[PDB]
Amino acid sequence: KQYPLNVPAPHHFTYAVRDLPEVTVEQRERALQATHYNEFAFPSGMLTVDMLSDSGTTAMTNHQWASLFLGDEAYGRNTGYYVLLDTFRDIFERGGEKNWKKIIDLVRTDCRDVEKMMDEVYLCEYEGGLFNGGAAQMERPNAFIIQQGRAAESVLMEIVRNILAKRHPGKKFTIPSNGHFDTTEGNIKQMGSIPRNLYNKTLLWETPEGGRYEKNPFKGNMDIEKLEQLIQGVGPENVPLIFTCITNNPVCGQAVSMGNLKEINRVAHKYNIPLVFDTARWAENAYFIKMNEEGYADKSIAEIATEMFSYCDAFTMSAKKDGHANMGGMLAFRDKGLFWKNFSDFNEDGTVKTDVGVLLKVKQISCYGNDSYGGMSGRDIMALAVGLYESCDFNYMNERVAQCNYLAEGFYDAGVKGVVLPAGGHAVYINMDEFFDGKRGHDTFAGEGFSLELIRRYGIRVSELGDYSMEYDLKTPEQQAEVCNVVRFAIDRSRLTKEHLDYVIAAVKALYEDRENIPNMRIVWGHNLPMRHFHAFLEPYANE
Amino acid sequence: KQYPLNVPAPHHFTYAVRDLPEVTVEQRERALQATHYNEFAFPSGMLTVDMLSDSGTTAMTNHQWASLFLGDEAYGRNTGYYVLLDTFRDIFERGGEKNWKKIIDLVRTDCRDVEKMMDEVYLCEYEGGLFNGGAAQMERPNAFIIQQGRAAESVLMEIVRNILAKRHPGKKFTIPSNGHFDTTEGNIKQMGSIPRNLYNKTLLWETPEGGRYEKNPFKGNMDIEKLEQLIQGVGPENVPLIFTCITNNPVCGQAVSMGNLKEINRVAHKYNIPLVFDTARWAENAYFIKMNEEGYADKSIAEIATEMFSYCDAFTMSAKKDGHANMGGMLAFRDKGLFWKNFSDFNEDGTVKTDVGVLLKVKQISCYGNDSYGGMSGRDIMALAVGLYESCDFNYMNERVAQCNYLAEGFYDAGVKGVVLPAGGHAVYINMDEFFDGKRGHDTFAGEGFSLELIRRYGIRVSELGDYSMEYDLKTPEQQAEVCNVVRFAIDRSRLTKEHLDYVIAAVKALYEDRENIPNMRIVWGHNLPMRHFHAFLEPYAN
Amino acid sequence: QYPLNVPAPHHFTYAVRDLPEVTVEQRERALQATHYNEFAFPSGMLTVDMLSDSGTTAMTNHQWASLFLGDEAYGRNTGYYVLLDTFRDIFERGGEKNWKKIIDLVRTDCRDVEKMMDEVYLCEYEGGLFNGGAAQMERPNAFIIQQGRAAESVLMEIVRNILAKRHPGKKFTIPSNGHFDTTEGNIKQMGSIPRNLYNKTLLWETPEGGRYEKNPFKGNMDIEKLEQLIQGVGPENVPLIFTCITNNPVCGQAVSMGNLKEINRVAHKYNIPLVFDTARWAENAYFIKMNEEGYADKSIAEIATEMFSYCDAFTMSAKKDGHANMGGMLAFRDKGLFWKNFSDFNEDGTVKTDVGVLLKVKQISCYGNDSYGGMSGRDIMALAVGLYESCDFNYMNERVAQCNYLAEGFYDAGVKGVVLPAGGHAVYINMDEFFDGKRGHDTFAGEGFSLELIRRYGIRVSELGDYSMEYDLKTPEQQAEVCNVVRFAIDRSRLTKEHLDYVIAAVKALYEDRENIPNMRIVWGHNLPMRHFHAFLEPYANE
Amino acid sequence: KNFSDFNEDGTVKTDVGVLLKVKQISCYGNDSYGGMSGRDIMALAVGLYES
Ligand SMILES: Cc1ncc(COP(=O)(O)O)c(/C=N/[C@@H](C[C@@]2(Cl)C(=O)Nc3ccccc32)C(=O)O)c1O
Ligand SMILES: Cc1ncc(COP(=O)(O)O)c(/C=N/[C@@H](C[C@@]2(Cl)C(=O)Nc3ccccc32)C(=O)O)c1O
Ligand SMILES: Cc1ncc(COP(=O)(O)O)c(/C=N/[C@@H](C[C@@]2(Cl)C(=O)Nc3ccccc32)C(=O)O)c1O
Repeated sequence: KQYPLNVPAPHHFTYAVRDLPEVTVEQRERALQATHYNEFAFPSGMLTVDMLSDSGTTAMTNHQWASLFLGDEAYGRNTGYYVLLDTFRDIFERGGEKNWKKIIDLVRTDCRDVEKMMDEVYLCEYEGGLFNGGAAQMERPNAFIIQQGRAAESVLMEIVRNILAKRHPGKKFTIPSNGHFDTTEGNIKQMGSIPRNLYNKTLLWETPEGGRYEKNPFKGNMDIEKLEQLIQGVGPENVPLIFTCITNNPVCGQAVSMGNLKEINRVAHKYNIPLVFDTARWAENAYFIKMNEEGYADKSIAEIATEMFSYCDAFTMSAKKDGHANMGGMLAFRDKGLFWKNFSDFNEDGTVKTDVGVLLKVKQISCYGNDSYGGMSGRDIMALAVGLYESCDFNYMNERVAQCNYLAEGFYDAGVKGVVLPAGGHAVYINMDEFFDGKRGHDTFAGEGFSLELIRRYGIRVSELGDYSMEYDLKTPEQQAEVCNVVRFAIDRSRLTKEHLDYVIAAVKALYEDRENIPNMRIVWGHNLPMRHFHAFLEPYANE
Repeated sequence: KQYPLNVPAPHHFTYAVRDLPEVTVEQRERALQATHYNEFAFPSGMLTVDMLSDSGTTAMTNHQWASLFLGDEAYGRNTGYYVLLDTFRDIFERGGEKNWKKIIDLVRTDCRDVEKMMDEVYLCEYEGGLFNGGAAQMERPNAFIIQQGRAAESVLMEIVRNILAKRHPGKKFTIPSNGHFDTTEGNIKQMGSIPRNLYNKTLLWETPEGGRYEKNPFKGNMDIEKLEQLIQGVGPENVPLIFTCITNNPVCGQAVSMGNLKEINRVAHKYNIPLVFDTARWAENAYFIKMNEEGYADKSIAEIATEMFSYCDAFTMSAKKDGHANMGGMLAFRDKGLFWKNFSDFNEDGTVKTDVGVLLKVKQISCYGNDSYGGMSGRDIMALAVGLYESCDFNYMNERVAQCNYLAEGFYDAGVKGVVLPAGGHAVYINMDEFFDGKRGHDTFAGEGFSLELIRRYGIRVSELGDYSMEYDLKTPEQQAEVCNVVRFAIDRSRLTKEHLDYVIAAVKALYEDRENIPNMRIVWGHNLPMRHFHAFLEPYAN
Repeated sequence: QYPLNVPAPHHFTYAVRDLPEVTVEQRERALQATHYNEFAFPSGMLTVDMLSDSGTTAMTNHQWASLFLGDEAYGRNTGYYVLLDTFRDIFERGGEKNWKKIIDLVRTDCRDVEKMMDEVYLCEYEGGLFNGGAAQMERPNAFIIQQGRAAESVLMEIVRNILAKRHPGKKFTIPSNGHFDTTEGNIKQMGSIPRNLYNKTLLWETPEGGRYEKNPFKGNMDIEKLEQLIQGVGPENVPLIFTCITNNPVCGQAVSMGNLKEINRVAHKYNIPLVFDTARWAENAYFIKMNEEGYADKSIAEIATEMFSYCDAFTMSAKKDGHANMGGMLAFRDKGLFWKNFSDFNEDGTVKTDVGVLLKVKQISCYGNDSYGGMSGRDIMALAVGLYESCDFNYMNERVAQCNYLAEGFYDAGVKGVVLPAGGHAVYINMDEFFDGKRGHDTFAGEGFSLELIRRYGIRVSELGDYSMEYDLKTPEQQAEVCNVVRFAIDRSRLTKEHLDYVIAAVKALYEDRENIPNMRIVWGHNLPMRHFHAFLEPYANE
Repeated sequence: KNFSDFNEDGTVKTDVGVLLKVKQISCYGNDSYGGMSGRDIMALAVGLYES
């Protein structure tokens, strides 16, 4: 029996609330100058809608809050370490809710059977996949809990550099990807390697009839020709790792398809090159696949998640995104997989001599913390495990992405030009070139003035992720052609509602209609710093 | 500098979230019949939008959740006892934020000066108002913490009934109000007393041009003429108390102006009749006064709240409403005021013989709990104190009532017949005589069939507060003329967003366009029970 | 007054957690299944876990209340300002009388935005350890980070890059009163040479009765040895001088203020920046206040500001004396000695490369934004509350009393090798005096002691002797500073006398059976950096 | 049996349970929570197992 309506039934409600401050325009002018016009230095408690980053900003579910009280703060082998690892196993290896072990439920039900705990939690042995356990994790470490994504990439990048520097001193390598985001690209350039972003920058800027594609075209896909012309061009022996980002955050958070991941796997393994996933927004990407890629409409997000991860030899993850949590990170690689083969040292008789996993662990434990908590508190570790399961839920993710489509189609319906469609899984992007109608030069940095104008006028903070923040003027010509000149409106998970989005639409429309009066922005300090958009001082000036 | 927009800035955001269930129509229909078609017995774990009641259903603020951990669970004199009493003093006696002592901040800042805590919290003396403190509260007790409003009313009504029985055995008294609710009225008929609702039932149904009153007309006001005509018709000696509800919950949660309060106070004290306020929705009312009544536009909720309460001799409050909380109640009377003079007994020389405040305290402690917690946990007492300060915040209350305005205008702009206007401060009401175009009877109980259809089809729960749940059939002809045949959509404080509201608007519009399909309901068990909507069994037949 | 021999209690249990019911055989199985690595043993199976006091604290109710005030914004969450200014209060403002406690504005829910800009967001501070506002942007000298090893690792990395693009090849020496295995491991992995300069003869001294009259401050750095090594190796080859308070390597032993002053003078004598590791500052301050002359009237907070005046830079693991489960901090004096030696300047004289900026680029690219530095927003708030709790004399006086009670319980029970007096966080036993000379350095019998505590009694402790400090992997000079002790670290606020009585009895029994404690053989990872977190062991009987 | 009233044929006329429920609901709270907060209910349920 059906009683349909032209509006959907909500699937969550506000469990607890938090008030927003009352701030004048004039007060936000004082704070802007007082902080050198750096978005990252503007006070949070002076804002009305904060869309700076979806990283760590989530509103937890009531079950996550409950779980804080189940966290274990012991220094060695706190119980959440086992629970976290087997939650990764559940979502990314087991394949389907019907296959989950959900040992988190032994902690949630206050199990007091020590024997059962031993046999199903503490002493379980796993080998052969992304997450060893028991003595196998001790003998062949391959999973590394850490505070966040950049810490996971940096522990990884350092090890790779050390090893490469020993085997090929003074040689620099090219590490391509579909989209290296500022953290990853900056940590790469800092290691000495050359990053490259291979995608179809042409499809990116097409917008569909009526404003809404009928199917999502997966604009985050890696161009497979470009990837193989790059490998044959510079030499495969010069390409030590291949990266893929899911979803593609640099390329306007656009989805990446399962067939695309299968191609990257083919090309990469063709040349014996380990393939590393950046999987911060794994669950948004799984959702786009289910909703758009033929054959995947009746598989679950948990199913698609395991399948996507079958194609990688390693991955880095900031769980502060689709962990639906406020902290967490993870680095893992296939047990005795392609990444472990190339980067370990072997004896003549075939036995391992230097395990890359041991080198990684040594760095983890000297720079971040014991492997059992990775620089997280015990309670954050339990809330993260719960949060990762929440991201598997269709109705939650359906509403999470419905919010992005609403903001983008709002920007469109209101006559804002240069709105990238469809929306990414976490954010809506605006092409600043089409926005100012090509009346500003790549060194105007007007996209930065647009962002500071949102703050000054409306208490809305966004993130310029184009020429200025991607360091257009400090890159090579090929890298310059790979820059998307876009401003980003990121949507915190579970924290905002239609009323926040309607106000942002109204305010963007107003700023559009007054775009001539948006200033340009001049760097007055830090123009050359690594990842300068976190450090540099700015100064506005009018256009001429 | 101003940068105007045609959309208001948001004033809060979601701190934490809870998921709603995935439920079929077949599943809800199965549960409706397993539970005899009583909406209070329907499992809330199966609802999509629950609008049964705003009482206790609030999403707390994060500062309230923090206060929980500051709660003191001791049996005698928990610190929360003092904090809560003095929070009542700040809001209802001290006249404005600038006059608040906010001793809750000594708890919040972990003050460890025993001397300072002694002088500013534990040992303070207060007398002469609604909340005695220290030795005064022991000698002349006049404030009683208790877990909710119906408990606050019951203690008062029992002690009033006992005093009236011993002094006037056999006399049946009349007690008027602008509107007594099902619990209040039911608790008064259970004494054997005659409750009466004196309001302008004609003003009530007036729909305004366009559906937007330029100013709130205060349809909750008591009819002063009708009040005098009742005091003189029954004789002052037969009116031992005068009640006044703010907002007027029974009369479509309609606003009550401050001039009205001044008048009721005058008429009452002309006859030496103590005036008791039901103040569950004080802060929504203070907002309506500020936004609509001449000369108060520049006054804060908190100022207006002190001024309202100055016109009363006692009050009962269910703090589960405008206390932004999930539990809490309060009963108080002015120290040595008119309520204490007419209900205490004195010696020949005029000193007190039997103190009515002691008679309520003995009842409080023997049936509810010690006067330092009154049936509440210690953490709930702290969270209540924080919550009552939050209800004074203009922007919070301005956005709370906006939701109700939004939902009623939604109903109107969709062409549903019977939307009372303006909306309540907590709920929107629909007149079911106007919904069905006069095509259903007072015994068809079509209002219950509507509320239950909302559940079956849409997983929306509402409260029929009309003929059935007000026992129109079990009332005197005089009282049947004051019965409002309306269904109520109550909005939980801070829990719902626009998304929830648009869904309800859509669902009601669809059911309005399917009026004839809404079955009738026939009570099959109960009917002659006090407050029978909370327990009666029901069954549907076609019209 | 009415004295009693029994002290009065100064805290109680706010909430409880149950412990597991486990058998010897279950524990023996888990030990074999986890290679006999004490860090791989499941905490879920333990009765009393004394592996580490770091991050294992039971928070106060006010800290738990704190968690709900944490701000999870990416850019400049409010907790960033509150935490910085808590460091200013405790470590720069010289006593409670001069604190600002801006955390109280958060805890009382300040909604006056101008007040918040002028007292929190836009404050300017320069000239000390914690710049604020544009100063902290222009000359960054404070860095929030998840824990101490991340702090020292960001220092030591930046120093290494400088000392190499300046003195290529050269290998420098970094003295300290006692570098911990974390600091030493990181120094050694940087290429430099750690060295710990203290009086090992004093350390083993016993007081007649097992109770000293005044703490002899055996963690003090040997003033003579320091100038001998600086003159020996040459000033230009000592780039930094560390100092640990309390001295964790040297049995968590207290360090006097006089000694900090002396180390200050010798260090500027040759223009060497002085760098304090202050993980356990509060207990060191408490040892000063009770033992040095003319400090008995000074409170913890005054002594903490004073101690900190003598450093040019500090690293801190707030997971210890911050009464918290996560948190670290790196800081240095604004335009101070450390900033002068390690920045690069123009001929004009302006800074050319600010060492502060280099540290910030590292922090931001490898840990997290400087506004949260890899911490969640609620852990920032709770850390700020916890640092204030560590200044309270009654807390810190019951905390250290649990160590005295444990060491003196061992002594009273005939156990031999108990270092004295107890440290501020733990009790240390010398394994040589324990086994009465009858075990060799290569026997690792201390690790057999620790593992046997697990097997029979569910007690986990840590070996910090010739196995974990890597005796056989060090120069002989380094080998003589190695302390052969097993540590009993006492979690802050988590345990009670009942737990200690049981560890006391369990150690007495296992001392009386020390003839039967196995020796430990490293089967794998004998050479790994910080091998006690990695290595595999196997038990073997003693011959 | 003792405190309810019964009809001639044998069936209940005045059920004592119903009388107790009317008093519960008019003086303390709905039977669903009886004057307790929702969270106090759940923590009580956990508490009783613990005992
Ligand atoms: C694909 C991908 N890979 C790795 C990481 C690092 O993970 P982690 O260490 O932070 O947890 C991220 C994190 N992205 C963030 C947060 C942050 Cl500073 C940032 O990192 N870049 C940036 C740009 C503009 C505003 C704010 C930010 C975001 O999307 O806004 C990522 O998107
Ligand atoms: C003005 C006023 N004064 C005192 C009290 C007593 O307070 P308390 O004991 O419950 O805390 C209340 C109670 N209000 C509730 C709950 C309840 Cl059963 C009811 O009483 N009437 C009603 C109508 C429809 C659905 C459910 C209900 C509510 O408004 O929905 C009140 O409205
Ligand atoms: C003076 C000083 N400087 C830096 C740090 C690092 O701080 P952080 O990064 O861990 O937060 C510490 C902390 N020491 C800890 C943690 C640790 Cl691994 C250890 O170092 N030795 C050991 C032995 C058994 C269990 C755990 C441990 C402790 O002894 O309890 C310190 O005392």
